[PDB]
Amino acid sequence: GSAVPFHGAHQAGIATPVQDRLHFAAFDVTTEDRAAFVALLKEWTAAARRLTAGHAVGEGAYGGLPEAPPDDTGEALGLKPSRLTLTIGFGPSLFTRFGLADLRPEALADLPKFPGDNLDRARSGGDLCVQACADDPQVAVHAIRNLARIGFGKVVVRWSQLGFGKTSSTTPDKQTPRNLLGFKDGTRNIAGTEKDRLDRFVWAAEKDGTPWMTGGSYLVARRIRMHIETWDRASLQEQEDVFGRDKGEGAPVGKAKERDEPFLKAMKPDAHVRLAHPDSNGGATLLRRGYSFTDGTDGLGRLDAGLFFLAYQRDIRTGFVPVQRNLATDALNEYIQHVGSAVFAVPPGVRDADDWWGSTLF
Amino acid sequence: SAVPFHGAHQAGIATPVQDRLHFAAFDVTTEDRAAFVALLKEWTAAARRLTAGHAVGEGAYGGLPEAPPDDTGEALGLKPSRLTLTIGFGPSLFTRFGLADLRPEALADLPKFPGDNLDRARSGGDLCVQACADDPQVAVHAIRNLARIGFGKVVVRWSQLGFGKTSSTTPDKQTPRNLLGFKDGTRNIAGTEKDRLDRFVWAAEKDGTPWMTGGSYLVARRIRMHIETWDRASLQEQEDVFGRDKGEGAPVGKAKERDEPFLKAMKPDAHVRLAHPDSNGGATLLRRGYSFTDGTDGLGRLDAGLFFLAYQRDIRTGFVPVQRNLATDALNEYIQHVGSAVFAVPPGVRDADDWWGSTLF
Ligand code: HEM
Ligand code: HEM
Repeated sequence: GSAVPFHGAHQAGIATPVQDRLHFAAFDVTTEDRAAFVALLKEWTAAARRLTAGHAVGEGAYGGLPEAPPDDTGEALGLKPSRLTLTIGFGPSLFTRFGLADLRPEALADLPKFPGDNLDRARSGGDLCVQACADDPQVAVHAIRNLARIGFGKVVVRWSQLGFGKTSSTTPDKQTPRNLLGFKDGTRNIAGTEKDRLDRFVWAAEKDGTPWMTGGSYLVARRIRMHIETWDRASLQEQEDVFGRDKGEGAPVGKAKERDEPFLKAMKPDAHVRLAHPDSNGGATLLRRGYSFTDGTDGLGRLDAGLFFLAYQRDIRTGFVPVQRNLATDALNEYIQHVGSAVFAVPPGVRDADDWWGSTLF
Repeated sequence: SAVPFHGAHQAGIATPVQDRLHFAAFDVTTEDRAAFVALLKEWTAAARRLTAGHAVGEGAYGGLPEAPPDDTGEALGLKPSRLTLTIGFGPSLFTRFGLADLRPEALADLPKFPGDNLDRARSGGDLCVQACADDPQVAVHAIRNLARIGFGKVVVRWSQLGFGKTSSTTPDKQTPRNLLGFKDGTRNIAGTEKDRLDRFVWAAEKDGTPWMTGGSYLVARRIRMHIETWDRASLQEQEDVFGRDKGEGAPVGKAKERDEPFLKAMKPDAHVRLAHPDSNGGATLLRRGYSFTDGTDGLGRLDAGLFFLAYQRDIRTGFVPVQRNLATDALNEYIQHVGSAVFAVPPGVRDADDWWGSTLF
């Protein structure tokens, strides 16, 4: 129920331990006024300082002038901060505005078309995004709602996604959660304490060639539908072959414990873990931080389930792209379909109370 | 950590309200009464396992490599999480299996109400399963596996996820707030008031339908909120709408949330004044609904609201009169009912040999 510090060299919500709930919103910008947008970024930062500490935005949720609408919408009154983090990112489309063209990072690469892609253009892209994570879904929703409210007339929500439960882990000392296929998801990830691996694989560095991004990261979001009818009639051996780990313990095939190291030669050549593993991709490593979702029925008598996949990396060209290219023959492809996509540059952290989101860009 | 599954009544009505909801309505595809009774028996056996935190059937793993696992496995390593599973029968069920003359008169069709905008695809249903738990994954795993067990005899018609309080961080003494920012539940039937339950919630034998004794009747309404419009309303407009202040939730003119309201100090069309039993001939409801947020719609607005669930001894003397009295509710400016269903919720599963629906079939 505690708070996660908001200030830092990096934004919270990446190496932070993975909270139970997600509310992710992508915003489109609707103002041409650079100064207006900078003022928005500063107002948003002030709101975020309150929200992550469990305080109401502005003058609060009541006790103001009767004839005026309250500053804070109020549905989080009395709740703890609940480990709320708020992480902002900038989409490639943003750099066509406010004369930012020359400032677009090289590592903010557009993704190529991948085989099997069925991307819904409505639930894709976006000028910027805010990832709200908390252990309380009301806390996460209240944050997105109030950021959207403050930005009325300068940004509009393009699409959003709620994740009802995590399918990732940055804390290998706690239980690994399971995705909706029933497998543990997050065993071999980067941990928030492996400072060296975060510097190597996650945080942009000055020498990478975009100085304002130093201390930030790059995010890939992929909305992935799961064919659960198909999966649920597959044999247990089939399910375990697809991944290369057994379902119960989550151990690599042939080994006894979840965290024993995989021996890749023992897995099928098209097993997911075998193809995604750093050793199969020249060392490419990702920080996965995704969440499961279900959005009702599919109108055909079935539950509609999926995984909202989020990966942070130092450079999209050396993280997500090579691994996803190596997944072209993945046995998992039979059971999933990518239906939404977006990339964002996640700027460095807000260094102190006089700093603000995006200060190093603007 | 767990809630007993067996009892005179089904759990999940008078038992403590859990943090999360997964509500599913199903349509029946088989015409074979025997096949359906077999399914109800299999479902009950699975519900016994699920509510105790165990996998269904032979388990999620460790069986024949060439067989699909009995349980889909995404709840392995989780606790029971106070999971309750409550099943109900819709009016349309009674057109099958020769049951037409066993439909309770208290399971009334709802009239059309002013301002209804009901999505047919998210309304109705032959039966429902209300899955409540503190962990949303436990709830979803339950619905997912019951649907799989029933495949070929039932399909999912519509599904709704919801959330209330988060108990790890919030005291249970504390009234949760709905997404309009107001405390919600102050004057409600509590699970501890056994005589109020008997008077207002549980069906009695003399009520006219013996197989329903110890059951109850459920109304579900998916109520969208116009969030962005609400949020532009002055603080005084918001408080006038309900008849309670926003910070403390006290009735107008009083000091404490639990002060009994003075109805004449509220505006004539204030929500509490129109919903209160004194304005409806004593009609009193057990509310057990959940907030929802499904995402944002095509115009960028927040798809959010209250998945309203009311239990009552008779729909004709519970939900209908009160909802009727809300025709002029000042709240109507900010909400819209977009889904609706009613169900007969049968009595409880008495012991290890009983099953869901035994008194009806
Ligand atoms: C529904 C989609 C997916 C599911 C269900 C899934 C599931 C899994 C599972 C069960 C594991 C083994 C446990 C672990 O170490 O985390 C795993 C590992 C991994 N997955 Fe996926 N995955 C999905 C999509 C992806 C995608 C799209 C990528 C990258 C483009 C990816 C990259 C990885 C990586 C890098 C590992 C770690 C392998 C290692 O280093 O040992 N996964 N995934
Ligand atoms: C989004 C829709 C609705 C919202 C936000 C809402 C909210 C509230 C609030 C804030 C209260 C005062 C606190 C409390 O006693 O719980 C209340 C009371 C109540 N509401 Fe609603 N309500 C909604 C719809 C309905 C409907 C559809 C019904 C019945 C058909 C209903 C029946 C009642 C009743 C019976 C009370 C208790 C009044 C009393 O005895 O003091 N509500 N509601």
